[PDB]
Amino acid sequence: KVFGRCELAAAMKRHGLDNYRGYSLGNWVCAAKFESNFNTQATNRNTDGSTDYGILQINSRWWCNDGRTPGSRNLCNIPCSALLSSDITASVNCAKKIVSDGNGMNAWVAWRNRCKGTDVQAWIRGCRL
Ligand code: NA
Repeated sequence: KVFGRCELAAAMKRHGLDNYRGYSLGNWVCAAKFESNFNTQATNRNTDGSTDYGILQINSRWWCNDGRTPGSRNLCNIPCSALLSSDITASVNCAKKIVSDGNGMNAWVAWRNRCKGTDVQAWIRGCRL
C-alpha cells in the first residue's frame, strides 16, 4: 500500500506514535517519507546482507526474521514480511521498541540526515488529526 501523507499521519497517531519517546508525529511522517516514500512494500538490501522492510525500513540485522541474515536477531518477534502489510500495526509496534533502544530516532539514519532539526511539523500541515 502507498499511503497518503495525512492518511499515514492518522494511522501513526491512532497507533500511539505521536510524541512516542518524545518524537512529535511529523518526525515519524518525515522518517517514513525518506525511508519508504510511504510504501509499505519497500525493501532495500544493506551492504552487510541484512534487508530493511516496510514504511520505516526496519532492519533484519536486529528486529525481524527473514531467514537470510546470518547471526542476526528477531527482537520484534515477527517475520520481516509482516512489515510489508497494508496494516502498519507490526511496523509501529516494532518502531516503538527500536526508538526505545537508547539512540531515539537516530536509529533511522535517514531521520538523522534528513529530518532531525528540520521543521517536521510541515509533514502533518493541513491534516485532519
Ligand atoms: Na533477523
